[PDB]
Amino acid sequence: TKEDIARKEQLKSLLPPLDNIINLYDFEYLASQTLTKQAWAFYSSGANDEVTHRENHNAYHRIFFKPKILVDVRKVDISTDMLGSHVDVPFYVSATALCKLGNPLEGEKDVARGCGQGVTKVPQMISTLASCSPEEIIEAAPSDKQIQWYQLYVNSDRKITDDLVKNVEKLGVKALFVTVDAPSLGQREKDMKLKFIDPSLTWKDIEELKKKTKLPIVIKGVQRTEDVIKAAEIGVSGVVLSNHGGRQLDFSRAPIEVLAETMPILEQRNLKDKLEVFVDGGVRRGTDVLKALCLGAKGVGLGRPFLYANSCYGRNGVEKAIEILRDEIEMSMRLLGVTSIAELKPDLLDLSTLKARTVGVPNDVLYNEVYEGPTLTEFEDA
Amino acid sequence: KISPAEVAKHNKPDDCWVVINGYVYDLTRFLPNHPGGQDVIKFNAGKDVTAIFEPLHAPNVIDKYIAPEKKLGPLQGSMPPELVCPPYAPGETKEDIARKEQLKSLLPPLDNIINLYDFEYLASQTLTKQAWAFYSSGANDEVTHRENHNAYHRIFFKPKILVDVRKVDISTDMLGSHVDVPFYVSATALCKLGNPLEGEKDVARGCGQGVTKVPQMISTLASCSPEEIIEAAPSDKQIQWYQLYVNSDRKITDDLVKNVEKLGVKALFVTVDAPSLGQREKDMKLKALSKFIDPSLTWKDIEELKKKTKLPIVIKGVQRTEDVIKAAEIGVSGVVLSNHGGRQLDFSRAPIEVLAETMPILEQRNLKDKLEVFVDGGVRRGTDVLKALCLGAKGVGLGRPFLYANSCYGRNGVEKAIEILRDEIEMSMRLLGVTSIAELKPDLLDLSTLKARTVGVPNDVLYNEVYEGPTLTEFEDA
Amino acid sequence: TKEDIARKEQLKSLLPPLDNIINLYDFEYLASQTLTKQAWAFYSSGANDEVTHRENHNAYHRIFFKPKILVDVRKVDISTDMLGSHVDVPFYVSATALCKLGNPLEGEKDVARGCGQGVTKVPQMISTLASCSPEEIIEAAPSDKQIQWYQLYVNSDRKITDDLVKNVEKLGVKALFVTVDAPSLGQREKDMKLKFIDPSLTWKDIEELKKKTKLPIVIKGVQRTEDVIKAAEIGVSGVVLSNHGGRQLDFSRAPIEVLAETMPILEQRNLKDKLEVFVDGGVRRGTDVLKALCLGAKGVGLGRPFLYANSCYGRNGVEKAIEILRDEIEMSMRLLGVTSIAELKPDLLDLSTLKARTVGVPNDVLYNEVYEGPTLTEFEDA
Amino acid sequence: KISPAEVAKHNKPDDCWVVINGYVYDLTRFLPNHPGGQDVIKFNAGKDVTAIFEPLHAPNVIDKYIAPEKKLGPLQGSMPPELVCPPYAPGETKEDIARKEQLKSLLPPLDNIINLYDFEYLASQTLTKQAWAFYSSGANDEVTHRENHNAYHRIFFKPKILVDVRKVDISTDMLGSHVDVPFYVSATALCKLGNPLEGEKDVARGCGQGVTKVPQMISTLASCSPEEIIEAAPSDKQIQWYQLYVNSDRKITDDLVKNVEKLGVKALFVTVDAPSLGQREKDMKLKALSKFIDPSLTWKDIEELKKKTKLPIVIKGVQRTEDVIKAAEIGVSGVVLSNHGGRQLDFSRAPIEVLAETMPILEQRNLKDKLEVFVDGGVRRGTDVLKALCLGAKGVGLGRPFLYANSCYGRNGVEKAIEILRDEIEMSMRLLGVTSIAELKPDLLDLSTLKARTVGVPNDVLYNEVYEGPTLTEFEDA
Ligand code: HEM
Ligand code: HEM
Ligand SMILES: Cc1cc2nc3c(=O)[nH]c(=O)nc-3n(C[C@@H](O)[C@H](O)[C@@H](O)COP(=O)(O)O)c2cc1C
Ligand SMILES: Cc1cc2nc3c(=O)[nH]c(=O)nc-3n(C[C@@H](O)[C@H](O)[C@@H](O)COP(=O)(O)O)c2cc1C
Ligand SMILES: Cc1cc2nc3c(=O)[nH]c(=O)nc-3n(C[C@@H](O)[C@H](O)[C@@H](O)COP(=O)(O)O)c2cc1C
Ligand SMILES: Cc1cc2nc3c(=O)[nH]c(=O)nc-3n(C[C@@H](O)[C@H](O)[C@@H](O)COP(=O)(O)O)c2cc1C
Repeated sequence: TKEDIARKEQLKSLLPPLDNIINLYDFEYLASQTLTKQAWAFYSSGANDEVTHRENHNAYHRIFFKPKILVDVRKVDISTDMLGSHVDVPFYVSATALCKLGNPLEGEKDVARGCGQGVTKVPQMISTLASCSPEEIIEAAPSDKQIQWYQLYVNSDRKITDDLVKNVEKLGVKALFVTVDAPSLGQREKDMKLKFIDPSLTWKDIEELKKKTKLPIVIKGVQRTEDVIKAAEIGVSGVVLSNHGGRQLDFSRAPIEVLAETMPILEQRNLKDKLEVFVDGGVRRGTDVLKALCLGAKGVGLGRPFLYANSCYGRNGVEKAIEILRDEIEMSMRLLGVTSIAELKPDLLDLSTLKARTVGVPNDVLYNEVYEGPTLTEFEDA
Repeated sequence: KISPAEVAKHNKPDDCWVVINGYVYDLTRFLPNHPGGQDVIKFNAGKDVTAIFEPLHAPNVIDKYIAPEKKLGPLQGSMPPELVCPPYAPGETKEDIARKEQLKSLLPPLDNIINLYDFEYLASQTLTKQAWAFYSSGANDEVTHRENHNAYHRIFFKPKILVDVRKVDISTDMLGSHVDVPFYVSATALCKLGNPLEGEKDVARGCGQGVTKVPQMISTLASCSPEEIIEAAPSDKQIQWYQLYVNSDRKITDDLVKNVEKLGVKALFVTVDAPSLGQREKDMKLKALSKFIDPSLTWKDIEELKKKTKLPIVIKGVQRTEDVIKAAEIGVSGVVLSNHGGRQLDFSRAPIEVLAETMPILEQRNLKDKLEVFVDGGVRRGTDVLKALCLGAKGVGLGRPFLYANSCYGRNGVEKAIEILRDEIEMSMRLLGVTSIAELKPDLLDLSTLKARTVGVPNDVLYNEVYEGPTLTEFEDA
Repeated sequence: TKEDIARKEQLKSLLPPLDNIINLYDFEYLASQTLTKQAWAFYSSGANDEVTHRENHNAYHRIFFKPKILVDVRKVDISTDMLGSHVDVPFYVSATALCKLGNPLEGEKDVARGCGQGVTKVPQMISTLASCSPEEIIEAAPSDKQIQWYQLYVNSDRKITDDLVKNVEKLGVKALFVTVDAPSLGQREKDMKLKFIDPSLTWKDIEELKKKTKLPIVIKGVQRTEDVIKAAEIGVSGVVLSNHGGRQLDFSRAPIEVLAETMPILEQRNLKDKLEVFVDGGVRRGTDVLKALCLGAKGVGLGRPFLYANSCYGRNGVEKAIEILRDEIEMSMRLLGVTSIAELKPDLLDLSTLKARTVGVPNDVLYNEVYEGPTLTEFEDA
Repeated sequence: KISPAEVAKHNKPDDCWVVINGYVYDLTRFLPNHPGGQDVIKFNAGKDVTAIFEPLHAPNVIDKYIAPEKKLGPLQGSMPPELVCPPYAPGETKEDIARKEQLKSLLPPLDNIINLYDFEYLASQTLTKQAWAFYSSGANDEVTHRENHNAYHRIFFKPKILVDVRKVDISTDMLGSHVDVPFYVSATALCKLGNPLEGEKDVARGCGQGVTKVPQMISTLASCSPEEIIEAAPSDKQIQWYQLYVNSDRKITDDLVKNVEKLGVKALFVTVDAPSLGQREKDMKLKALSKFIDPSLTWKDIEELKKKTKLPIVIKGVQRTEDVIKAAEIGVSGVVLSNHGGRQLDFSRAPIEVLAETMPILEQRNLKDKLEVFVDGGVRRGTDVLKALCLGAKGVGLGRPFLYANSCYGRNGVEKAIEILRDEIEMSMRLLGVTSIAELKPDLLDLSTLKARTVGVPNDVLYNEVYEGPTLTEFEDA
């Protein structure tokens, strides 16, 4: 659309020094003024009205902290074990589809490199609909030590998928994330305005996929305790509490709000140790990851921040986003008065207004238009 | 014949005469009982007021309401130059051209309309100010109107996963007629304000021309006779419903029910929520009792109507559980939990909030399967309809989306609205993990914050006046 | 300040035809663009931050209606008895101080005339600090039939007041409204920015004022049930639930919210029939008067609407404001399904979110700045 | 002597040297432990950095923290032209004149300041961007800062009537010293950013020159020595409090406590809420551990401090009831429920919400009269202070109002702030129907919606995008 001018004059060296990005929102602001409408639209969307999409984040704001003081905090350790391996930080790059729209040059291989090129390794989750082959992506990885996972959309032509599982196990991915919340892919109206998955998956299809592989299986997209408990009764390793970035059903509850309610049940039913619950959608700050780890999640995930850090600063941007959030989680822990992930339990949290999810009554337009309130002191004109 | 100035002469309130299309009518007695207030007749009495009347009235009305001894004989040709009215668009200007070039196919091609909100947006722009005032207003500083929709956002979902949601069936049965889709079009007065050539005939056509066909409730203050609307239905399989206000002259209503049964409308939605007209200030800004909508109608009156008719009787306008229980107790077919689009009493509650209150009580008192509860007001997105049906409503209705669709794009706009919303419902039913309307049960809903209807404390203009936010990182130039 | 130009060119016949004022807010909009800063400031104020001032109104929005249908409503009757006399409508003109600032010419005599010149009589409450003498005002009244009340600020020089009571009883006022909430007159900062009452009143001082007059006495300014019940134990006729227009203490509760809570107590203690509770502040609509009458108030009052209808349209404006609100109460009653004031009881009301008085958590400025949501369809440019 | 380029030479991180006012110091070891992060030293090491240092430091600091073997001898006259620093105002421009003419008595004359918010407004305008960034920021997208104040608006009043509120007495006793007013000034770092000539000396003067005199808490990162602040107190009857961070070199803190006891400060407020510095992005945008504020300090450490000192010990920074109970259990004089002005951990709760939680529990566990709870953060209006005292807090404190008052108007600005707020408290106590701080009890408060801290559902941009409001009546012209 001839903005390409605007965009490469923004993008070519008006972009701030990577050293000057203070938070994950800065990468989103930058991606928005430069990516193609085509890509911003496909990346930034939600399923219409996008209230679950914003709600996933804002639900982290109904939960406040109850910090400990005079606790030694010189030394704090954020590493945890997620799904067999022991990883460095508690968060992971989650599975964006098509990473090439904003990073045409290297796509999802640049996330692989960003997730192992620096001091910290952050798990990578690869999309069945990645725009680079599994082989490519895994082979881009800088370490033996960085860990990768594979999210599988199963196909209606089951043999396609069936080969794919045995092909990625071979390629060494470290678990399978079946994404089960996308029978049809939600109405991302921002896309439409500018314009693979089977519909039949069912618990038995997971049961057989258990029998057919060695990799740990996690149902990605669970959205009510009754499926977390099925995910347990059929034996998968994990369950990722998710509503797909608020891009599938729109009045879907926020993930942290389901966690707060599904973990006590998994203690009353004792199957808590049997099951790794992860959580994603809306995390944008170290304190959102800490509200999620204090409530029970094994690890928490992030799609979009990584996606726009990559599309703006490629591998180096995905490395920096990892340092940024790792610093937030680290400093806020000093401040919570805790030293190890296992020390984060729920009593570090005020959950009394978790359910203060309010819709207000219509603004009194006329009382408000005619009303006018205090003014502050004026200067002299002279 | 009869002569001009001797007619014009009668240029008064109270003793008022008027010319409408060649005949002269004494409109004295009629003036204070006119449905939209007497002022409109009043400001143009003594004149040839045809301009206002002929494009805006269910044709049959003079011969149907004006008693013949007030039907005076022919006016000799014409009322002199400024005694023939300009068309009714109070407050317009030459504007009707900027709005007509706005309209002139500059209207996005129908395949780009993505939701019911686009038809609003479009219609505010291209509509004539009286019509937009009429169609969009609410009674009285408008909090039950906005509330009607915002109350659905007080409800969330609990979708189930790994359920094979491959074929999805959204048909349902309303009021003993299997219908293709769980929603209907509500009754709306004057569709000719926005769609002047066909008015209510094009919604009759839009509902029944596609593959999905949807039930049409026809209003008693419709611009077209029911005769035409039914006649213009494009498919013998589509359904039409009649919405009655009972007249103070009850033999008139008695004659309206036997006539629309013969024409074959399938059910009678009697509107009880409008005894006095709601005050709609945006319309007033632009310019309450009446005998037409009898204000002494009571429960005994509906009991008598049942005897007089074989069609089902649905009381539209109910606002508390007690009036659901009483209407179940007099044995009427169904109740429409509605507050008229929020143009009648203004801090009236949201019908979904009342639905939620009511349906447990209709199960406890074991009356639930003997009364079909419909809901309207504020529905705009298929998840709204799904919230209304997981809570028990048999069918959901829409008033304004269909007038903005119909006004902008006519019959294909009504079809495209039917399409847009059926798709939103099927889509959301898959993602919700269910496949039949019968599978839509409350256990799929989050109701824990159903009642969090807040008014927050007025706040603090100088604290915010001086507060500065955080900021993003700027490009080196901009 | 030379705006006097602006103002008399606004005021002289740009003002809309009195026939074109649709509601009480219209008079406030008009008064605001024309009155002197001096007067708008003294009329429109609140005690700083003005949160009780707005809260008095908005608290009417936590209460919704539960209307009755198929109830005969051809004929509805809004008259009630307030304080011995039987008055026409349930609301009254309440006691503004100095009515001459916006209506320099006739001041509070024009309200007297507006409250009896038309079909309806509305009680008048005269200010001890009126800017016209009692004598003047009472003698301006158009009817034998309109009723007037006197609100007394007692003075520190008690004989001044003492003469005044016996002087107004003589002049025929129909009750005494002691205003007891203004020991010192609150900080109306809007005034200050442009710039009589004793402090010692006490229940015993009311006790003696009982003994010293025949007129019914109403303590105007009560603000918690424990003083409504004292007002009952010492024997005054009424209690006006009020916080003085939200111009005295600022985080004061809203009047309707105290009523909702003090009336059930007056039924548990049975002293309900013994005491006329009135309510004022924020009423601006017929449905606010109906929410107040459904909860128990004998009658409800309005200061500012009358004050700006007078200052804009003098006696005729006070007459019109009375017709406007009388039509609102009348039509909304048809619509509630009731016919007489005594028929308004509380069960016509949903009080379930009366206490949904919320303060929100701080807007996430960055998530909100970078976020952008759906757009509606565009037209063609060509 | 010692020579220039051989000094300049040392223009590196890690092995870093610097000139400050004639002497040369090896600032290698010191760089990574500097209180406001090492970058500021780093970006100007090897240079004559005096410009930055001399107007911004508690004079005594080099000789007090820089170990003498790093205190190198005299630099020969001068560091060459661009080796002598411009003053620290990162991000300014020539601006310092538009802001100085803004300041130039165009500042409204003090009798027109009506509330503490006017001093903010004024100070945002006239302050140097580093200072405004420093003084106004919060840690981290700022919701515990705004919350701190908005939480008072979750509390209302229940005033009693017909009580003779003629003489009102607002004095109270804090920490065994009868004080004229129930509030104090909190500790603030660098008052010389905003008030460069006197900094913390003018608040020492403003608090003690009027008739009302108010307790001054002096910060350990103050721009002035405590020696001067105390010295510049204008009235022997005013009170001064010392706020300590304990150093990792604990003999240093040991020497700070015996020195400020000799000077006569009345109590030690030990700040435990800042082990790691809070991230303050507005300040970063404009440009965490350190040994200075030892991050291993624990309850045993305070227990040892008690032995070492005779002054009362108040732990400032507590954030839950459990740390109130433990500090009551080790027997420390009081606790300040504070979260550092909301520049430290960001979704930390509002101290009034914690006060409300805590005080019932300090009565149940019968410890209430043996621990004085102060509260700060977010207090701006005398009703705020009254809410804090009806709930049990002994005294309330303010950080920012006093820096914006002091920066704009100096010592008379601090007096006028003391005056403005004492008047708001006396006024509101009359209208509240009470006359002594002791009469301020909880039964005067509405706490029913204390916990209604809501986050509402994200809403609905296209419904609102197309919604039109009602309107007022316009003048015939405008
Ligand atoms: C001869 C007797 C008449 C009959 C039987 C008749 C009947 C009605 C009916 C049943 C309706 C619909 C009300 C609504 O929109 O809510 C209506 C509306 C209306 N009528 Fe008549 N009418 C009569 C005469 C007139 C005349 C003489 C005029 C010309 C001044 C007129 C102008 C209108 C208009 C313009 C409206 C709609 C008001 C608006 O703009 O919103 N009518 N009438
Ligand atoms: C010689 C050793 C030094 C000592 C003992 C010392 C001590 C301190 C202390 C205790 C504070 C207050 C921190 C705060 O505002 O939170 C401080 C702040 C600061 N120091 Fe130093 N300092 C030293 C050297 C320097 C030098 C060489 C410079 C020049 C680059 C400097 C520049 C500053 C500045 C400008 C701040 C405040 C940062 C801001 O703008 O917000 N200091 N220093
Ligand atoms: C651009 C985009 C594309 C995505 N494509 C997929 C995909 O290929 N597979 C999958 O399971 N999830 C997909 N996700 C969603 C998950 O990786 C995940 O839910 C994540 O985006 C969580 O939301 P957040 O970005 O709000 O944290 C995609 C998300 C985005 C925003
Ligand atoms: C322009 C307009 C006129 C209406 N006229 C009638 C009518 O003739 N009869 C009736 O019973 N209700 C009427 N309705 C309201 C209802 O059919 C209906 O409940 C509907 O408007 C619901 O509200 P919604 O428009 O928000 O969906 C009218 C609504 C509109 C907006
Ligand atoms: C301009 C103004 C002056 C007032 N002066 C007095 C007065 O003289 N005496 C009194 O008791 N009340 C006074 N009131 C308040 C009462 O008459 C009454 O509380 C009323 O204003 C209620 O508030 P409303 O205007 O919000 O309904 C005054 C109110 C206003 C707004
Ligand atoms: C500029 C600034 C620096 C501060 N420095 C300190 C400090 O040196 N020591 C300390 O214990 N707290 C410090 N505080 C915070 C507290 O004294 C105090 O709790 C106060 O700021 C309360 O918040 P308020 O400013 O919202 O009233 C500082 C606050 C500000 C705003």
